[PDB]
Amino acid sequence: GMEINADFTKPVVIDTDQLEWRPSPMKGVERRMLDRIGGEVARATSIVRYAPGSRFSAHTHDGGEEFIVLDGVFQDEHGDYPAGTYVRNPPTTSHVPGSAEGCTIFVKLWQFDPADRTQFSKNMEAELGAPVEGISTSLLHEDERETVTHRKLEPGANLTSEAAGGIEVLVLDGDVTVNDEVLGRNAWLRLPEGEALSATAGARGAKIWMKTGHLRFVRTPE
Ligand SMILES: O=C(O)c1cccnc1
Ligand SMILES: [Zn+2]
Repeated sequence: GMEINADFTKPVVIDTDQLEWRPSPMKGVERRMLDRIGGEVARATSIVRYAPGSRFSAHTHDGGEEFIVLDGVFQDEHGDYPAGTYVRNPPTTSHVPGSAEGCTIFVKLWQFDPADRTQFSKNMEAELGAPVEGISTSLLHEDERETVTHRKLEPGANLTSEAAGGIEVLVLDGDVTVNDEVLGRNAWLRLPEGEALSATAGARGAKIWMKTGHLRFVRTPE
């Protein structure tokens, strides 16, 4: 089937601003696929853009749905999710999505444990703690499998992680140097199990989203 960066032993870095927007099944929703594994129904990581005035029929999240609103405002029957909002919609949940204004989101599908029932949304900046050596951290989500954070890095600040079970990063603002490479806004990085992350912010600092541990639990939708 469609297997995009489906060898989780390989590091990948992507300047996602260079990728073609491709059609999705939803009218007015286009996608930049980042990783994908499985047949008909997919464990998927994508950036997707909803056109202004997007209104759809309901859907259910058979494998869960996690996302960051990158720009604009996403909506459902429970209200607004403005840019900077992080959302977990666990397996078996449902809603009617839309976007009056349009939005762009970073979204993961079918990467929840089937038994997970934790659902919420969070302003990623609102619970940033005190800086520790120029890094402020907001704990977005943590369970026995994964740890999800938002990090704000002052200029020159270094985040070094030796977290187990894989490391995945999306650059939200500014830039970080990783392995001699400058990663700006919308760069996506996935590092295989055992590889340390060392990211140093540039002159304007940086903001990132980060998940660790999840590559131990890669599953094709059953
Ligand atoms: O990953 C995808 O293909 C995707 C995710 C959300 C909405 N449309 C497509
Ligand atoms: Zn949904």
